[PDB]
Amino acid sequence: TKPFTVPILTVEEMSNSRFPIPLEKLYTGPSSAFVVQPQNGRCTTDGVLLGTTQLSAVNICTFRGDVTHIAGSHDYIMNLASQNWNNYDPTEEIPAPLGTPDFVGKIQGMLTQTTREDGSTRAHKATVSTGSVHFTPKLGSVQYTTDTNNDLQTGQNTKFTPVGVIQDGNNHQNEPQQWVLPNYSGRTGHNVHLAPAVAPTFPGEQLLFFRSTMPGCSGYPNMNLDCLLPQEWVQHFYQEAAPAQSDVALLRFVNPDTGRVLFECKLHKSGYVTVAHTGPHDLVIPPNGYFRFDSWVNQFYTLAPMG
Amino acid sequence: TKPFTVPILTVEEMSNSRFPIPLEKLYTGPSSAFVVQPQNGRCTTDGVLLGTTQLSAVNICTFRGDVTHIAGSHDYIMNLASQNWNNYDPTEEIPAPLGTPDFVGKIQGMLTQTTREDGSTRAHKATVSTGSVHFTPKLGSVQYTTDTNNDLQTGQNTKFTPVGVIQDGNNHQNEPQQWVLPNYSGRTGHNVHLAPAVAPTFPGEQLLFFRSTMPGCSGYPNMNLDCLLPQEWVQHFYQEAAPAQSDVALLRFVNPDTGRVLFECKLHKSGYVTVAHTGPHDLVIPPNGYFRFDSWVNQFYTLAPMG
Ligand SMILES: CC(=O)N[C@H]1C(O[C@@H]2[C@@H](O)[C@@H](CO)O[C@@H](O)[C@@H]2O[C@@H]2O[C@@H](C)[C@@H](O)[C@@H](O)[C@@H]2O)O[C@H](CO)[C@H](O)[C@@H]1O
Ligand SMILES: CC(=O)N[C@H]1C(O[C@@H]2[C@@H](O)[C@@H](CO)O[C@@H](O)[C@@H]2O[C@@H]2O[C@@H](C)[C@@H](O)[C@@H](O)[C@@H]2O)O[C@H](CO)[C@H](O)[C@@H]1O
Repeated sequence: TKPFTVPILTVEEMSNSRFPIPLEKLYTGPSSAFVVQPQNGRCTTDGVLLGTTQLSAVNICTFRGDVTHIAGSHDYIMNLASQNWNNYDPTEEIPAPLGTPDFVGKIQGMLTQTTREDGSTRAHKATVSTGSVHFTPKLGSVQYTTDTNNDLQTGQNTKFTPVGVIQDGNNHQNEPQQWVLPNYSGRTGHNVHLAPAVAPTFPGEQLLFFRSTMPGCSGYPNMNLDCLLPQEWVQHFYQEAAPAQSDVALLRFVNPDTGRVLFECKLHKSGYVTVAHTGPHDLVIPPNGYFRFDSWVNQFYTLAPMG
Repeated sequence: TKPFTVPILTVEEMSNSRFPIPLEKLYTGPSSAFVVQPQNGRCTTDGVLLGTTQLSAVNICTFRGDVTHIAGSHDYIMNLASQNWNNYDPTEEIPAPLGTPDFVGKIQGMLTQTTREDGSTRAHKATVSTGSVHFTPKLGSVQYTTDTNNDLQTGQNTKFTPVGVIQDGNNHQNEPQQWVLPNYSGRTGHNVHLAPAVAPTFPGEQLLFFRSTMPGCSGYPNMNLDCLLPQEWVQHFYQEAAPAQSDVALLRFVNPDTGRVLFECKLHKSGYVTVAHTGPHDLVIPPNGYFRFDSWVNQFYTLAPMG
């Protein structure tokens, strides 16, 4: 049978699958207080993409289409196009366009546009509030609060490039909320075709998150962003499409220098990782370490307690 | 021997290796008038990274470090850190930090910063002119023309996220110049440890470029950006590290729908692709097509003329 494997990449060599920035560290902690149901960075070890997960790390949280001004303000509405600038098909059995942001927050970036007639271009600071009723990606439209008006033509391809997140008012780090999904259709209807929610079932285990720090653009935003799988694991499983001979793949985080194993963890075929530990812990790892697939085990396997 | 392969990805599913944006099309054209020596997106089919090439598609043209204002202006100097925020080591035998931009142009983006003390964050529009004498990545410092002053503390981790390119004055599309390398050490010294220059040697052949359109942020900039290898081919070869049984791998671009071959091309072990054709041509390809490795051939192999 086609042998299953995980890429030979260190945490630092990989990318966050929920925002286009690199991974930074490994974090584990209880998650019973939240609803862990991210839509980006979801894929079976089998290579089956779930939720809004697509293959490009650079296309996460980006939007394309044309815009129309909202006279009397600095806001604009973007009628979404498919990532390759074609018509957007709402009919697809997906929660929203692949790559759409999967958390409630205010993403700040820039809108860039080119007038097809003369090669005339322009850019403007922009922010998208995914919790806004006007955040309707699934219906094909999103709204941005801009730094201007006047300069942004209609019927012209416009792109939004994400940079980071902002935060307002007291009660610091109150937003964004990485674990609260936005309403892809807004008020028009509930979310559909979602990747299931995730939770560690086996006693004594906690989810292992692949963490990054989204850049802050204003205020005191909660910049922690945890994904369940590095973007290159998604890309790799999709390429390999190796059959799961069990529902849990045993992985060992090894140090290529000392040649020794630091800890071991469970890679669930559904596409998420758990470790044996209780409490919030920032994993201390040798920069050159990487994950290695050792073997398929049953779901009743008890992992050696993580460091 | 470990069998060589190329990923099963369509052009649209892949990323440009010279700017963090997705690929868009395939372009071929004469290149004798220029010096094709890009430093990003360079890797042997063997898996040996060359030039300033690193594995993350999202880390291309990004910079990290801290800044100090240039009193009397809206400009700032950033003392560069390594991508993981550690000290930058100029001693490495590389042209510049991995991922540094490899063309002369004005890249516009945003600088983002967080005050480690309170979780205070801020962002500002910024532009880096790689042709500027102050563009000294190799020495560990770069300079940005900002939209402000006052708001940007020192001794605080600051990041630059690229968005697109700008252009000034008449003579439209005069800049940027994707084929002119910047001086990583500025005036202090010539470039070093460069990936070699590339040129089609075999008669009747032209380089095959993997093209994207960088977003324009002002003026009439030349937005064409050609890389020699998609970023995922770099990532793939690096993973596989398959030995080259010859110096040229024969590839066929196939349509998974019709099951038929569109054209064939040469993937040089040095890391670049050539096709049999003369003149500028935007390749017309079925959106689902992808490259497939068929076999190693000698360097005297004559390719069937590209469509
Ligand atoms: C956009 C702007 O005006 N920036 C100024 C500035 O402004 C800020 C504004 O967004 C108000 C709204 O209530 O909130 C402040 O928090 C925000 O400042 C930003 O966040 C704080 C936490 C710090 O990180 C600031 O450095 C950051 O800009 O005022 C400051 C000085 O008072 C600057 O002029 C800044 O460019
Ligand atoms: C930054 C700014 O002031 N933007 C304005 C604007 O300004 C432009 C400025 O950068 C001058 C400098 O000589 O060059 C212009 O080219 C640039 O305009 C920009 O490029 C042109 C080719 C068009 O694509 C413009 O839409 C684009 O902004 O003036 C315009 C109206 O005159 C707007 O107010 C814009 O926000």
